[PDB]
Amino acid sequence: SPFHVMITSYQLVVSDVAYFQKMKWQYMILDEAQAIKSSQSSRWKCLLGFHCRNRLLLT
DNA sequence: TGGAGAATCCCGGTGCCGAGGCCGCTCAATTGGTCGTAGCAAGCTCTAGCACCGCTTAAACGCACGTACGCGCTGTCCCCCGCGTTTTAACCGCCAAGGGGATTACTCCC
Repeated sequence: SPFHVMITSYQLVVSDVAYFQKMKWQYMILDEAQAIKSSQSSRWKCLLGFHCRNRLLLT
């Protein structure tokens, strides 16, 4: 495959959300998950909805 | 009439990018029922639109006839065109910036 892991910004996942939906992930890292701590944040609402089989938070 | 040569066309080849079709999904068009009302219908009023007559005289017409002006002609000259030279700035590409608008954090105030 042309990739195994994909690195991206907390900014792009909310901006390109319509492309991030329509995709399915085997594993996900959130690399400094204190970015997610506001449940009112769009980056909480969006990354929550990413179809991912197992998820990990780093903090 | 010919001719030379420039300018316009045509024929086939190359390639690139945008036109035409496929895919996922949202959300805007459709199905179903409600309820208010407006404008469709029947009816009365009398406005004002159309028709006719008779008179008046100003406005329209046919004609005479003069001369003012439209038009083809002639001459010139100046200034705008066709072509070669010189030069400048439009186009392209690539990097910078900044700005602004949406988002996210954290506190104070209610």
